[PDB]
Amino acid sequence: QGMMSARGDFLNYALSLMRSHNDEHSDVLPVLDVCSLKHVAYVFQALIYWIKAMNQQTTL
Amino acid sequence: EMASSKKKNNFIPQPIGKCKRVFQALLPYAVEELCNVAESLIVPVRMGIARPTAPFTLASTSIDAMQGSEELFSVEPLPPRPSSAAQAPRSMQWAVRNTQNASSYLTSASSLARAYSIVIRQISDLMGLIPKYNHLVYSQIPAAVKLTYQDAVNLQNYVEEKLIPTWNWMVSIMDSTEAQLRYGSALASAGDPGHPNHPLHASQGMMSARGDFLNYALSLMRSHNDEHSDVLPVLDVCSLKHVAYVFQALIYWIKAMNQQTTLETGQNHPFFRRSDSMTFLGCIPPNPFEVPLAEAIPLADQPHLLQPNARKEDLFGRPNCLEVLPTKMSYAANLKNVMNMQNRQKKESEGPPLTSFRPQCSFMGMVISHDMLLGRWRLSLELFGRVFMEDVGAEPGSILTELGGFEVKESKFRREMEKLRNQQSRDLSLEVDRDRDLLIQQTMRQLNNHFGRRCATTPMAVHRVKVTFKDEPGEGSGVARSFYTAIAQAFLSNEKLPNLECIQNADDNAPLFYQPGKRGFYTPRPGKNTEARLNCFRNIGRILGLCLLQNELCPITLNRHVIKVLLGRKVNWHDFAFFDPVMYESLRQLILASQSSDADAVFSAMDLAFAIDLCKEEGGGQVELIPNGVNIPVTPQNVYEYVRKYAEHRMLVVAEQPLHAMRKGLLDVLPKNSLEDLTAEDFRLLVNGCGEVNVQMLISFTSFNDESGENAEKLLQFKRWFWSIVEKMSMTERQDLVYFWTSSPSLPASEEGFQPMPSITIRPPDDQHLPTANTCISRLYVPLYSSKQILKQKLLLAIKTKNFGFV
Amino acid sequence: CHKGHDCKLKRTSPTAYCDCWEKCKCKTLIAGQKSARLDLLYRLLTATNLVTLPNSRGEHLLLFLVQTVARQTVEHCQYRPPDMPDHDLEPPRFAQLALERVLQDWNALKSMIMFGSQENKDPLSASSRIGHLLPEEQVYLNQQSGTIRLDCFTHCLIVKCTADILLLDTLLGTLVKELQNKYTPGRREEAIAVTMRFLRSVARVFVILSVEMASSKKKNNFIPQPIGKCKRVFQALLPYAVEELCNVAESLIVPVRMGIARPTAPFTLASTSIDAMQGSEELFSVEPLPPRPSSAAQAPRSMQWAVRNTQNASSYLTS
Repeated sequence: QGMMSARGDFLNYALSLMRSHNDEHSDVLPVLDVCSLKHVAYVFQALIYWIKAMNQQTTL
Repeated sequence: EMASSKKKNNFIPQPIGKCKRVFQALLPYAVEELCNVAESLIVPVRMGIARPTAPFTLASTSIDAMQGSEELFSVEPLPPRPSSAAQAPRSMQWAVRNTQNASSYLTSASSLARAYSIVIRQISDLMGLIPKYNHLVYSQIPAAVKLTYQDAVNLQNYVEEKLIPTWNWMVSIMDSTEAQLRYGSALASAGDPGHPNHPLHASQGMMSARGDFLNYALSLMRSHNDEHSDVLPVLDVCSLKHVAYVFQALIYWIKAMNQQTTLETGQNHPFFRRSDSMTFLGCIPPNPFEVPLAEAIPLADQPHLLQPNARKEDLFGRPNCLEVLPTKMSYAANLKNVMNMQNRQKKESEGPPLTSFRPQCSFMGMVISHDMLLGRWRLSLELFGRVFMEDVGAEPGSILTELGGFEVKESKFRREMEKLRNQQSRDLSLEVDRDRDLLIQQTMRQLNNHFGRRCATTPMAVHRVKVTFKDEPGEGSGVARSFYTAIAQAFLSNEKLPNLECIQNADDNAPLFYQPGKRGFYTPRPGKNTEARLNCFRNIGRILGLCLLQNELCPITLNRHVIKVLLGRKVNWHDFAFFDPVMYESLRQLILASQSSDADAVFSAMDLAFAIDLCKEEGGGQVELIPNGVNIPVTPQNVYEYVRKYAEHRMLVVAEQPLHAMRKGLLDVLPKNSLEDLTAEDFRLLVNGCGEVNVQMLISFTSFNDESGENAEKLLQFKRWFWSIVEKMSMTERQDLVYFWTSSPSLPASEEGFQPMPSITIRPPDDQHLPTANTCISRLYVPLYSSKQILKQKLLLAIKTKNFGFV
Repeated sequence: CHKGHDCKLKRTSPTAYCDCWEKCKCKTLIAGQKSARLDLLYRLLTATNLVTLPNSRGEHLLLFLVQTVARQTVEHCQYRPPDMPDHDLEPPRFAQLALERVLQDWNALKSMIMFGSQENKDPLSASSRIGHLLPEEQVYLNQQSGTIRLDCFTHCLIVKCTADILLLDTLLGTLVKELQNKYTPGRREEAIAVTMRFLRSVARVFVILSVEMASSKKKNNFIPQPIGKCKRVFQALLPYAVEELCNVAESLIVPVRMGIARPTAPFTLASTSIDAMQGSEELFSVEPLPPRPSSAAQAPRSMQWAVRNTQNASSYLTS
């Protein structure tokens, strides 16, 4: 199942990407994996920290 | 899903061909939609978003690809709730983390880049169809959307607008990589190789990972401000697979645009122009009359310097947004600079028909041509062309293939030889003596009886060449291997020939070949230009062709211009350096003299005329370069005519009939088309092998057998002794050694050149006996000598004793 | 005592005394008059430009002195009160006084910070011979500047001077004083250039140290000196430190944001400051390349579909 599962997942990912571009994804779950988002999660915390510090400066 | 065929085929399976048909019928709209698809495909890669995935194989057959798609299209909507890698050079090895199922980001990024390149190629093709659209619609599709010149303009603008973002990203990366590589090269040459941190010197888990990461961060921080003068940049090319795919696709776009745009005594005369292999990528050649021969053509200085894996830069001498060099290593600076230049530049059919559409790449820079880019990212390209050749280079329309070395060209040539060899079931059989005179006469007579009883206007395709020696009844290919060398050595000898007129039944005894200049390399000797001699020469050409077809070497050390004649291509001034280096330099000085204010006085004082004295090996006497040349003086203005005719005369006219005969002889066996992809260097490596006996090359292909019964450690010590002795041998002695071992002085140009592999058998200890070799199987036998000195003396004596024993 | 002789650092255990006094004509047995030594130091510093010169290994006097002061700190902490020379004498403090005094000279500090710059080209062991190279290599290799010795000096000043702060305060006070020298023409821009180069070196030190040291889940004010001193530098040079740190952040994010970053194997963060500092030693103990010699809690079911999980080799995601 390995090779065919990898191929199927990749092709389904491409299909989902092409559909989502034009909002043509009404009857299928978007292909998504959060384990890949670790680096953006780090960046996201830092960026919120910047804006939160700005708001603290406004309230302080 | 469908794997690209390495062989060019027009199969174009219906599942894809029909998609192309749709796009062609709806071109003006299909292009825009495909651009949006390309955007969606690239964004996951360019932004670092794409999901990790496990690898998968591409489907070779259309059937399996279609079946794989079935599992993707056999889907029902969700119902509602019911009611209830070639090795890098040492100067760049530091840049590669390599030894030269689970999911991974790089796998997905690379496969997504592949999909992106597919879409980009489709877009480039659709744009390529515009000029012929008014013809390719009616001849292909019953109906299609009409489009006009104005629409073609807008399509070009739209496509490039969608591609520029990706282009800027790619350029930043490529420029940084090229800067780091050029920096590493400059630092490697400037620094001391003895130092342990030197790139050529280099060429725990947790702490190693931590150290590497911290060093990477350090390098990044330093490169941002050009504070990286004494350390190698931290770089890994294995991570650049996805950008390599994208890069090929983007070059393809610009190259298609350029294709759409394209779709005497002067130094400008074709004879003086740099030739095959000599013209570097988007580099401007150094004028050959300003650079001494020793430096202009290092290969001409050392004719044995050519190697199958030699860098083109070494052999032929080291060499607008793109005219500005990629000097920054920091990425960020490169993108900002790209954007600054780009912002400077940025700030029925009416009228013309589509056939008059003049598209171009006129943005990002004013004019781009791919040679400029191949020159810009020259080092990045050279490294990619070895790391990614098996992956990115396998793509259709691959640009890495232009970086292919000898092995690539040899692969294609071998395929042609296999196709030709398997078409005939009639072999060649030669029965010859070992005596030089008898060998020549017998070989040539039998070759004429073989050739003339077959159609003389068709190539002599055969399955196997088998040779037997008189009183030495070995048989088959091994004997043919020893025979090719024996006959080649018979040709190259300075001894007088037997009467070649004996060959006609199937005195001009001048040797067949001679050494011009101060080289040990040969040019055909015309002798008396009798028909018997030319007959011999034609048969020699046949031998060359047969050896190529049989994947065997023919060690006839011919000069480069001779090889060009055999290949069916023109000989140039630059090839005269390979005929006679001394005369090349002297004639070059004569050309430089023609540029002096006293040039007239110099040419008159030298008493030069368009007639040249020939040495005995050239037939002797004085021969005119041009009719009435004796009475025609050489002047500073016709100096190029004089040098051109001098070089051409000695390279071609003196031996024109021998060369013509040899050319036909090669064509008598192999088709001309098979030679079109080869340069003189490739023909040399295929026919003559490696003139320089690279000891490491010989080692890597050698296997060792033991008949002594001794322990492996003692045998290892002895093996090391042998190879050390070989390394210390002079080139003559190395050639004699390989000749002793295999009956051929040259090494094959590749691993596939050995059939079977060479081997050395270690015999029981004996300090009196000499080594012996069964050359028909490339097997050398060496006694287990008690000392290295004995092995050296005995081995040298055995190899220099050309009177080989009948082992 | 062995100047110009064949001497090599031995690999045996460091727990040993020195045999030079007994086996040779040791010329370092006599301390001399310390006050005269210091007075002569001051006179030479103001009388000559010798302070700007490197030694035979290309090392600037400040680098020499900083390493010497840290080393003496280690050796002298082992001292104890009480034909053979007099022993149990008080160790010298000359190296520390010299380091403090040299750092007060704008010329010495400028030469050290600008050391490795295109203008302040190191003549020895630092790619000093370029003219023999073809133009391409000259253009590329002349464009970069070296900071190995500036980085090692800054690293020593911050990480190895664990028993001092006045040295860093002296350096920073000098930079501030010259940055405030609005009344001197040209000098202002020079002070800024020097300060920016120094800040970039400090930022490199800061990033390395901060990445290695593990963040404590318990809120602590330990703020180890290796990082606290970097923060002190930034605070003293805030208006410039901010800009330089922004550029550092840019260089750190670009490899990630563009999908460029190299794959790397994972590593553990150091819990103690000591191990982080030691890890940095392997990164800062570097010599320049010499020239060629002359010859996861479970997701809810409605979102589990979005996670590829069950709820050393290098990898891109790790990096």
